[PDB]
Amino acid sequence: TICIGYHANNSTDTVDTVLEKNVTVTHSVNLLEDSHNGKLCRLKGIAPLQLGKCNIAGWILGNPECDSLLPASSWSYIVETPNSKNGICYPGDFIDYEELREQLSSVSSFERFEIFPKESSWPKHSTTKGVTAACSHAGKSSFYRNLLWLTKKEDSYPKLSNSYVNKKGKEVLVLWGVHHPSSSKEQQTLYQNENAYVSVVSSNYNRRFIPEIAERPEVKDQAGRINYYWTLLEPGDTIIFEANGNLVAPWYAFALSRGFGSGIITSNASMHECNTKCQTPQGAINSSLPFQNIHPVTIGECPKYVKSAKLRMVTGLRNIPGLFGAIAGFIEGGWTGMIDGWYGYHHQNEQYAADQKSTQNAINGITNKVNSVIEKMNTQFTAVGKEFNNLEKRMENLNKKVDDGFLDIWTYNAELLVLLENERTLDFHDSNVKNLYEKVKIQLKNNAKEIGNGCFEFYHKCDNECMESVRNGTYDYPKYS
Amino acid sequence: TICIGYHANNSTDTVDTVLEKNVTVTHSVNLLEDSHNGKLCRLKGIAPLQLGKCNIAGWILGNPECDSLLPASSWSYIVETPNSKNGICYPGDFIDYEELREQLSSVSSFERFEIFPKESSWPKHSTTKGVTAACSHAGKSSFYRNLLWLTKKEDSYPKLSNSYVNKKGKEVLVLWGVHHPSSSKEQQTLYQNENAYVSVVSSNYNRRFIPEIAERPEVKDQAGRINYYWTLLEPGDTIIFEANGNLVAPWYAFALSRGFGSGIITSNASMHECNTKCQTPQGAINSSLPFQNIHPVTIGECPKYVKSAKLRMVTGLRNIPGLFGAIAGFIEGGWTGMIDGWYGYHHQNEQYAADQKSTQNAINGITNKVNSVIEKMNTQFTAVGKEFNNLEKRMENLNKKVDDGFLDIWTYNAELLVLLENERTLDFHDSNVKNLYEKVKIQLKNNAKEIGNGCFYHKCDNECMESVRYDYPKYS
Amino acid sequence: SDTICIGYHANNSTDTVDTVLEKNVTVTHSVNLLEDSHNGKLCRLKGIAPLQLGKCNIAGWILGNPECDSLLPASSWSYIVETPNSKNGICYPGDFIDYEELREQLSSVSSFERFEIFPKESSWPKHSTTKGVTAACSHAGKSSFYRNLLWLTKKEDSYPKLSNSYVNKKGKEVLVLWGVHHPSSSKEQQTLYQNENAYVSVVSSNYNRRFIPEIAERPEVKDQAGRINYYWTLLEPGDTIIFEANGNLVAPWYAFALSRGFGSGIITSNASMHECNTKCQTPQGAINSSLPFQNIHPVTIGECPKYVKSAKLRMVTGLRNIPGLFGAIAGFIEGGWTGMIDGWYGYHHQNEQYAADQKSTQNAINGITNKVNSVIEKMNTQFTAVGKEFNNLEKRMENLNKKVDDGFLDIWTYNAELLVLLENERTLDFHDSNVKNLYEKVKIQLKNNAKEIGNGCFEFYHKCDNECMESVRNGTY
Ligand SMILES: *[C@@H]1O[C@H](CO)[C@@H](O[C@@H]2O[C@H](CO)[C@@H](O[C@@H]3O[C@H](CO)[C@@H](O)[C@H](O[C@H]4O[C@H](CO)[C@@H](O)[C@H](O)[C@@H]4O)[C@@H]3O)[C@H](O)[C@H]2NC(C)=O)[C@H](O)[C@H]1NC(C)=O
Ligand SMILES: *[C@@H]1O[C@H](CO)[C@@H](O)[C@H](O)[C@H]1NC(C)=O
Ligand SMILES: *[C@@H]1O[C@H](CO)[C@@H](O)[C@H](O)[C@H]1NC(C)=O
Ligand SMILES: *[C@@H]1O[C@H](CO)[C@@H](O)[C@H](O)[C@H]1NC(C)=O
Ligand SMILES: *[C@@H]1O[C@H](CO)[C@@H](O)[C@H](O)[C@H]1NC(C)=O
Ligand SMILES: *[C@@H]1O[C@H](CO)[C@@H](O)[C@H](O)[C@H]1NC(C)=O
Ligand SMILES: *[C@@H]1O[C@H](CO)[C@@H](O)[C@H](O)[C@H]1NC(C)=O
Ligand SMILES: *[C@@H]1O[C@H](CO)[C@@H](O)[C@H](O)[C@H]1NC(C)=O
Ligand SMILES: *[C@@H]1O[C@H](CO)[C@@H](O)[C@H](O)[C@H]1NC(C)=O
Ligand SMILES: *[C@@H]1O[C@H](CO)[C@@H](O)[C@H](O)[C@H]1NC(C)=O
Ligand SMILES: *[C@@H]1O[C@H](CO)[C@@H](O)[C@H](O)[C@H]1NC(C)=O
Ligand SMILES: [K+]
Ligand code: NA
Repeated sequence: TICIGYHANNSTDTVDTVLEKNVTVTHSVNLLEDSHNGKLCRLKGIAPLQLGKCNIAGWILGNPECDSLLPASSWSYIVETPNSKNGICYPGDFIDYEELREQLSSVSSFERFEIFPKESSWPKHSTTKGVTAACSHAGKSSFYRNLLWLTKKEDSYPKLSNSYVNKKGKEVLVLWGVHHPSSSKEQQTLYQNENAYVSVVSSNYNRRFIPEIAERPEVKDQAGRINYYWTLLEPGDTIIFEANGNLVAPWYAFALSRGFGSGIITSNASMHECNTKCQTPQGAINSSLPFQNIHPVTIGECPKYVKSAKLRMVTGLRNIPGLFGAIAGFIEGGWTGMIDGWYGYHHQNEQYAADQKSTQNAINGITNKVNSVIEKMNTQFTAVGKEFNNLEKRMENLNKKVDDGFLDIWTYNAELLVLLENERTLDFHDSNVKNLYEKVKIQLKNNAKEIGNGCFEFYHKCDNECMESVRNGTYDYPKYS
Repeated sequence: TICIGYHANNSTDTVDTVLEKNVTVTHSVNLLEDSHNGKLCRLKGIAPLQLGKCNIAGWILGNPECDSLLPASSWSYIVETPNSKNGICYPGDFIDYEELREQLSSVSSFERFEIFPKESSWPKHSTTKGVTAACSHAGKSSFYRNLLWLTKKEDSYPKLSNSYVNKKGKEVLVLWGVHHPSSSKEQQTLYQNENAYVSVVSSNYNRRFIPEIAERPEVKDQAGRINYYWTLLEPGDTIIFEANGNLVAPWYAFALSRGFGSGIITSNASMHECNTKCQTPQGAINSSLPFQNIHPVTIGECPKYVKSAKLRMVTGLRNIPGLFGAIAGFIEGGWTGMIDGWYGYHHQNEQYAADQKSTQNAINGITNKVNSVIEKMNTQFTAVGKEFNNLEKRMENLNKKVDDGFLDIWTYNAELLVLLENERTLDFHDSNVKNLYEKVKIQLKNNAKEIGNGCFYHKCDNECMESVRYDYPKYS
Repeated sequence: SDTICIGYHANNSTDTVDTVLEKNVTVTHSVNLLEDSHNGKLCRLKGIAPLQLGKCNIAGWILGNPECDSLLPASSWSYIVETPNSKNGICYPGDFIDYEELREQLSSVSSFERFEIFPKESSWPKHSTTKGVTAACSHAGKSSFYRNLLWLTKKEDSYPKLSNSYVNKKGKEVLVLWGVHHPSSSKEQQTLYQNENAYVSVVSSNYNRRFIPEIAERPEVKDQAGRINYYWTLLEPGDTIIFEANGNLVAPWYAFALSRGFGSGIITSNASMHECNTKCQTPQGAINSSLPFQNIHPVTIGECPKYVKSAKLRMVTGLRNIPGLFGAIAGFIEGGWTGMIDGWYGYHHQNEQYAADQKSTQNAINGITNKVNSVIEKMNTQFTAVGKEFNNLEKRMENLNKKVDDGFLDIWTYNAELLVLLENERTLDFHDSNVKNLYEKVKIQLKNNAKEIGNGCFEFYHKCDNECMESVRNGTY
């Protein structure tokens, strides 16, 4: 008596299918990465720039609270934290701030340099009194490290004129401010001239600022305001500053080097000496799976983020220790006793064997099925959040509509692919067992009684020799009938 | 003679499959909601705010045509109509109007309050002559209810300085205007001083305005212009207004409560005393279907909008009153006489029965298949159109490219899924019938003749026919 | 020794497709879904030629930059072509305010009429109209200027308050351009416009802007320390625009009455114009295809297949070519019959004296015809989709626009490549099914009268001639 049957094991792997959920299967692959090291890591060997208690504004202006960032020159990405609260210390408006954050997100390294050396650039103006209790440091009134708040020298503020020629071979980021006093008494005290102007021109930047005197609510005990400005000076170009008051002059500028794959993320994780190909605000990922459910914000080469809790793909068959009627059908159960293949035979004679041809073709096909569908899935490169000022609610909502829309498409695509192809993987195995069985019934013909549960009760007695004949596809029906 | 066959009924339900269109099937479910009550309803018990003939500007400024909106304090969504034509009655520019619309789209309730009480805040200026024929009410010249057009008092306009401290614990929306007269005679008549300014400053707002005198084409017979401005004053912050002319001063402001799920829609439907979980400009939807084709604009929890006319999913089989060769194959037709199941047996002996095991496993799987794909579809929360001014065409087109891209993908996903899985569901039934038949062929073996159309050498009564549903040797 | 056999088609095809279980599967018949061929040329759309800006860009064309004189008599087009040499824009340095928006507005203009809105010869009697030239806009070795603007200057040391209005009686929206000049010095301001403090005012019923010229020492661009800010507005039909100035006005000279169409746009291409008509135009060349997908270029004009990032989308229709789930094809029926030319599934007889089965074969064609059609319909054609432009303070919006384009393209490429992978398996299964059903159809007829070898052949236990073979194939046995 020869029987035909399929594999069973001690596996608890569950997948879901179109017709049935919580289907226990013999073998499966996880497609969804849910593990991370909970740390900030280097990316391709380059550590990120950690702004800590500072935000982008405080770093680029040189807020005294951020002095430890002053020597930073190259990074792989930028990390803000939940306590990145130090930006502008003196009240005002940072014009096109979010655009500057976008500019700095593709900066891989920069050279901070003294664009107008303090001790020699301003002989006719005071360079020593531009400090405020709003930018305190070490118990004293102080000021930004990258700006120089010029004031009158000996009751005079002559027309100032200073130029810089960009000989760096790179774009130079130039920052300045215009100070808006709270009274004309303050205007006279700081700059002498009551009717001031500031002009900033380059070959592609051209703005004139007229300071406004006004009574304002005090912010950090300050009724004045500084508006902060920035521009990118192209290589070879000149930028010209002219003023008779109220100029918060550039002191340090940045020659920028552009790179690929950087971005600004907000994380509470701590920096460790790890190296990763993929970084999230939650931690680093080490995986080749096509999907992750850890965070939508990613730095590097990452799996696509999806809103799923499980994405298990069946590769083996139903674990029983059907569209084609064999598995869980007329062959009621599986054989844990057969460990060496997915499909096989069981011989019971006087004197368990798995079929290698059918099992190796199934193994080949399922491997191509897993590989071919993961291939259609593409690596997620750097994708981060974006910031918008309080008059850009429509754009902010448009950006959120775009990100949520794609995330819903990819989550639907992923969950539905697995659900529908899991059911086709079980039908594939059921088909393989039904084809192996029928190939044995066309080989024995009249020489055996079909019991109907995958077994052929032999009428004659042939020992092991002809039993391998049945399996090998070399069984001689005439000799025994 | 015992036969194996499948169910048929008087159903005309049609589906489309990958290999054949217009396939009549025994049972199906519609996945596409196309019905609505044609009314505006409450959402979670809260009525919408109906602006009627007014648009957002006329309402929030207090255009005299909108007096009936003045007491409105809480709403679930905002309805403009095709006749929402009353906005600014005196001509000019409403600066960052579309942004204000976006801001108000997330307001669930507000408190309208007098930020500068008219009779006590302006002792040195006139509060009684700032009316215009462009904002007529009751046959007389009038003005906005939330603005106060100050003018000179006794031939002088002293420098004015007024401040408001937000003690409301909420953002306060403050609106004001700057008037730009058409001539210097008009400037002197209204404000005396020829060179005027308006300054409005807070802790995070800081703007100064110089009125501009120019000859302009008349709009509503007005050659002057008013620029309307707004800002959100944070809790605890102070806003200071300073001017020596041309100030349309704030009179009423709004303490705002933010909420989730609101929006502004344009509808011609009328309000009724219904409550709904889902509202569109055409009418409210009461459905659990994953899709609708009624409107892309939705308020609440709604089915996903798709551009399809039909999304019917086959649950039963082909209606005959195959991949596996049985249904519409060697079993050429179905049995209307069998009413109690999808697959069953028919006996003709000397002395119709549905199989419960095979039919209930088909029902269990088909139920899971419909439920499993409807879960993959997630409810649509509030999604409404947006507005852009005439220098934001690129942004407007980008918004339209985004909205169109998503709808083309979803319409494709839904239409293709139903098309492919319909063929797949009918194959499932063909497999169940071919598996039912083969289970019988191996039980009867040589004791019966297989006619080959799904259909006894001995004479076997009713008792033994249920045996199969069979001790072959015992009754051989 | 009389045998009917059941088989399937074979031919000499090298057509190859990919399947979810196997790659490089050679099939008998397949259809390409992916247009990769174009003519390499720019062509008319609906018989209307594009506007080739050539060495000029939108700014230089619309202002009338003298390098662009040859575009002046162009009145209608089907789309606008910039080239990689489209570098002539503003010739006098300055800022073209809201330029990208203006490009976006012209993308929808099908034709326009250029006309003297303020005729030079008669609109400015109290001002000079002949001295507003510069070496920055050189023409023919001489100082010249934009063809559509007029640089008004002082007349005999008098530049009086100027005021001119235009009432749009054209029935279409009118595009009006002007400039405001910002001189380098206080002397330049007096030398050109006399009055020290000047202003420009431009008001319509929906437009109200004022300009105050700013004098500042500036780096020279094209030998000019001054700057001009260029401006534009659309005057609605019946609306009136009014210019008032006391200097610094670069006045509108020619304006444009626009006709809006559908489906135009601006593309960058380096292909040459050729005398051809096309429903579909891309920067690389024109497409003539009914296929649903193309991989030529994402920019298109007209009605085009949808762009995907794919190198091959071939969809099997015929059979596995051998000269499955169901066990017949490449199963117990091991190989195919090149000798059965007129059908997908048929019979072979060995009598004493190949045949296609019409019924099962013509049903499989109808099914396969319907599958490929049903899939092509779900795909919709690409209407005009073009790139957008953004100035240097719109980097976030530029990226957001790219995240959108990149997002959709990835999704449609995934959709097309997964649809063909998965449905190619289903089609091969379908063919293994049709063969098996036919082979079991024959088996149930013969029952006891024939021995089943198991390779699709039935050796009939009686004698069976050409008449009895037709019985088996006809089903009349
Ligand atoms: C748009 O279409 C035109 C049409 O052909 C196309 O033109 C090509 O331009 C390139 C570059 O401008 C040409 O290139 C050269 O070929 C000559 C021989 O004719 C060489 O001598 C040149 O070499 C010199 O210069 C280099 C730069 O310094 C040096 O590195 C080099 O050692 C040489 O000194 C140069 O290779 C080319 O001839 C034409 N034509 C063709 C058919 O290529 C243009 O490129 C297209 N534009 C775009 C943006 O695609
Ligand atoms: C489960 O199977 C693995 C591999 O056969 C074996 O190493 C392990 O001991 C088994 N455990 C149990 C509890 O059966
Ligand atoms: C799923 O099946 C497992 C067997 O692997 C069982 O232990 C578990 O309770 C089941 N859970 C559900 C939710 O069906
Ligand atoms: C971030 O980590 C620090 C370290 O303990 C802790 O003070 C803070 O609560 C954390 N914040 C969040 C949001 O996890
Ligand atoms: C990532 O995981 C693999 C899994 O075996 C491991 O071999 C490899 O060392 C891991 N990489 C890092 C950087 O830890
Ligand atoms: C069709 O059959 C259903 C069975 O539920 C019955 O209710 C209905 O009345 C029938 N149609 C007609 C026209 O009688
Ligand atoms: C669908 O079939 C019915 C009858 O089978 C027919 O009356 C109807 O016209 C068909 N539908 C279409 C759109 O042709
Ligand atoms: C709404 O639908 C529910 C079921 O979801 C139904 O019970 C109820 O009658 C319907 N009511 C209205 C007003 O449509
Ligand atoms: C197959 O034979 C036909 C018959 O002439 C021929 O036209 C065709 O080119 C051949 N196949 C290939 C790939 O050339
Ligand atoms: C694919 O199969 C063809 C036969 O049709 C063969 O010539 C070729 O080398 C194979 N491999 C490819 C195309 O990479
Ligand atoms: C497009 O291709 C068809 C197919 O040969 C051809 O007949 C037609 O002339 C072509 N049309 C153009 C405009 O090239
Ligand atoms: K800002
Ligand atoms: Na506006």
